[PDB]
Amino acid sequence: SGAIYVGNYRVVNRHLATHNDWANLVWEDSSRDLLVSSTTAQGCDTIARCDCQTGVYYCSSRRKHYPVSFSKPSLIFVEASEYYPARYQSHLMLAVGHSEPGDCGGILRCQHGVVGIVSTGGNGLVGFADVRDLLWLDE
Ligand SMILES: CCc1ccccc1CC(=O)N1CCC[C@H](C(N)=O)C1
Ligand SMILES: [Zn+2]
Repeated sequence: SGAIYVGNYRVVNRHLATHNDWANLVWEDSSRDLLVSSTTAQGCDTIARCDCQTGVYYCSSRRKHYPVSFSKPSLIFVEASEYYPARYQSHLMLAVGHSEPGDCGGILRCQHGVVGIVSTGGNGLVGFADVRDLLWLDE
């Protein structure tokens, strides 16, 4: 579990969105596993606007942060789950690092701010849904 709080927006993994997130829907994209909802209180997370390929992510299944080198956002095949059929997930970045079911929503950050959130994983890998291209989050 986990979310990004920036301005009047809450960014979560689309498959973990609540009834409240859907009732205050701003934008969602199944192909990216992202959903953004509106908030009443101001959020103070800063979004990175960069092309960093190194950062640090929070791994809830270890209660620890880990440094990672990650690939540029791309279209990656993701096996079927209870949430989605087998499909290509876009704007996904892979890294070597621990992740297990339950870790989605952990924040990935570089020196510039929030890069994305955990969205996939498996066999010593972790995948992050990029949010750096969503320029409207800051307005
Ligand atoms: C960190 C998650 C994980 C780690 C290690 C093994 C398995 C998983 C679960 C997994 O990758 N998925 C289930 C939930 C929806 C995800 C999606 N974005 O399509 C895919
Ligand atoms: Zn950066």
